[PDB]
Amino acid sequence: IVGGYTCGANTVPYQVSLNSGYHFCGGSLINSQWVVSAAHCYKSGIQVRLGEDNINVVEGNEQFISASKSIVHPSYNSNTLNNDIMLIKLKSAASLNSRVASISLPTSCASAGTQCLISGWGNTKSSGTSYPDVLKCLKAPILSDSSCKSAYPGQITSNMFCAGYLEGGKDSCQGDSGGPVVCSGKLQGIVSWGSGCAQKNKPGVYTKVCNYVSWIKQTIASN
Ligand SMILES: NC(=[NH2+])c1cc2cc(-c3cccc(-c4ccccc4)c3O)[nH]c2cc1Cl
Ligand SMILES: [Ca+2]
Repeated sequence: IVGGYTCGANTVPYQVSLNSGYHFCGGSLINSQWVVSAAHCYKSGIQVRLGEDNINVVEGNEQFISASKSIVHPSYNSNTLNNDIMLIKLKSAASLNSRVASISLPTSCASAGTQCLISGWGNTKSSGTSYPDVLKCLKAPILSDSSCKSAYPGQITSNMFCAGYLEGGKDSCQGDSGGPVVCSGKLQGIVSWGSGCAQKNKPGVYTKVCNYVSWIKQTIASN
């Protein structure tokens, strides 16, 4: 997160860190046994780390659980990043409390102008790499479809939306990949891609979760 602030320990209880010996992507807890992240974060040997704040210090509240299976969307296109969503089933269920809690899936899509909270342990520099130890947060609005397509002509599908600041300075970045975009307490987006981080007129593009609710529910129901 570039231009964001320190969230404060456990103030984003649904945030998870996907770990393979280091933090490589974020994700969101949607029930005690399933996490939603981005398809491009897929790899084998993933350990899901819940209740984290400082990812390099065990401070208490952490629950480290191995992923039993990862289900990348069948129509995921790695070249366009269309359908960039993945579900991860945990080997055992997590214990939910106040520090670890799941976030709700939306019933409707959000409108432009909705203010959302994006969080993660991704890069904090737009020019260079600086990865933080604790969780960063950023409040950002969903942009209109016209502004989004004007910024990324020919690359936005109906399963994507832009959120951010066209002036640059505040944005999500690499490492935040796979994590949550929550608006009015519902998970509306997944950090997917963008041109650089916090660059002028190049907002972040997020997977539009409201288009995948039936898929998520049917898939969980059958696994
Ligand atoms: N808001 C933005 N401007 C933005 C920037 C990046 C940058 C990345 C990214 C860059 C390099 C590698 C990965 C990556 C690839 C495989 C696994 C994990 C991360 C990224 O997600 N993802 C991003 C998503 C967003 Cl919205
Ligand atoms: Ca920790």
